Amino acid sequence: QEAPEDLLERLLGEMELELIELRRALAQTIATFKSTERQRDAQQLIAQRWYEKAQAALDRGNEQLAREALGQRQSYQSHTEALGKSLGEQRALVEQVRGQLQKLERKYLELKSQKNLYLARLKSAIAAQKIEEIAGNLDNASASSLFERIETK
Amino acid sequence: ERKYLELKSQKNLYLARLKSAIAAQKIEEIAGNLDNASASSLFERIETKILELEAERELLNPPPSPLDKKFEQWEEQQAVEATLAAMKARRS
Amino acid sequence: ILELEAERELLNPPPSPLDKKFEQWEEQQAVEATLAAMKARRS
Amino acid sequence: AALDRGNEQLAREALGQRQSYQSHTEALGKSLGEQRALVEQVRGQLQKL
Amino acid sequence: ILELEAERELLNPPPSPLDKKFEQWEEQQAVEATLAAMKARRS
Ligand SMILES: Nc1ncnc2c1ncn2[C@@H]1O[C@H](COP(=O)(O)OP(=O)(O)O)[C@@H](O)[C@H]1O
Ligand SMILES: Nc1ncnc2c1ncn2[C@@H]1O[C@H](COP(=O)(O)OP(=O)(O)O)[C@@H](O)[C@H]1O
Repeated sequence: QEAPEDLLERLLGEMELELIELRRALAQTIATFKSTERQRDAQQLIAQRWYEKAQAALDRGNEQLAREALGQRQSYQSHTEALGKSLGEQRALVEQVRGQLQKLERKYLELKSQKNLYLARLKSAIAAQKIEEIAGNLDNASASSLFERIETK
Repeated sequence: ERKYLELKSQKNLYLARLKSAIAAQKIEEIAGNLDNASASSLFERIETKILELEAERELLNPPPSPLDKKFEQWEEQQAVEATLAAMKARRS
Repeated sequence: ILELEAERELLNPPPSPLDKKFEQWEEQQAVEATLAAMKARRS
Repeated sequence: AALDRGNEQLAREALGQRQSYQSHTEALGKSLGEQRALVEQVRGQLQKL
Repeated sequence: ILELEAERELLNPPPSPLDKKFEQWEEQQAVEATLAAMKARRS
């Protein structure tokens, strides 16, 4: 149990620090995301080189040898598909994440737009009671007010 | 070994999503509402406190009576017309 | 992950199907109303 | 100028693009309306006080 | 290297496909408008 107003600043103090930490990691997933993106492209090219051998595999006029290379690439081909699909799901998966962050930050600012506004009104009334309470009256007639206290004396 | 790498490809991916929602609950839970109307949210807590003193000050000093303001403004209106009588008096 | 996913949703009710339906339709009416501006300004 | 090309299709995207801002414009435009008279009440207190 | 690459991008949203598309088209219209100046000044 603390002052409701004072904890607000501390609350918003940790508010942004936690928010930024998220922003740091979001790029982290994207970086590795492209890392595999390149990785897939590397393997298919290797198949293309294997395919390039296949294209010239018959330059000798022999169809037999081409068979081994065509069977050789297939191991990669399945690996190509295996990894190719893997990034497909992640593609829209992160995109959903971005909507959260952009949507979320816009919310924060609207809060701060009022953060100080309430405080001023708080001080506006804090004095207001303080002023007139101290200035309750000058002719109280009961000696409770400071002025009448002197008057009776 | 080929198996191991596929694991790491997702190792960090789950962590980011974990942090993605960890804040998400943290943010909106802290930002549950601004007009809660129940004093549970931090904003409304302040709102009620503002009004708490508002009437507190009013009790310490009775405000003008409707008749008092009504005669006061009417007295001004009579003053307005009386000044308006001066308007006619000085102009004509 | 899913544990908190719905946890957050409960703390804040999501848009009603009618709300989004009118919201997008209102945009569509705005689209057509802006489309009326399209015709209004072009012709 | 979206129709300067004579194409009405492209103008549609831009007209749909702004609407996001348009609601944001109204969202913030109203926000300051209440505060406008809200502070004014405050000033009367201070000068009166 | 890639870690910061996207880090910078998030801190500043890049151009929208429509923005670049209108931007280049606006240039193309400027190109044609300048091309209109080409015809205007040459003929
Ligand atoms: N218009 C007025 N003319 C003369 N006295 C007034 C007037 N209004 C209030 N008072 C006096 O102010 C007093 C109230 O002052 P306060 O100290 O707040 O309460 P208390 O009188 O119980 O000490 C009343 O007792 C009353 O006699
Ligand atoms: N659209 C709305 N307009 C006004 N008040 C709302 C709206 N949505 C929610 N609220 C208020 O927010 C409160 C819920 O805030 P919360 O603190 O999470 O629960 P509780 O009200 O039990 O404290 C509700 O009591 C309700 O009055």
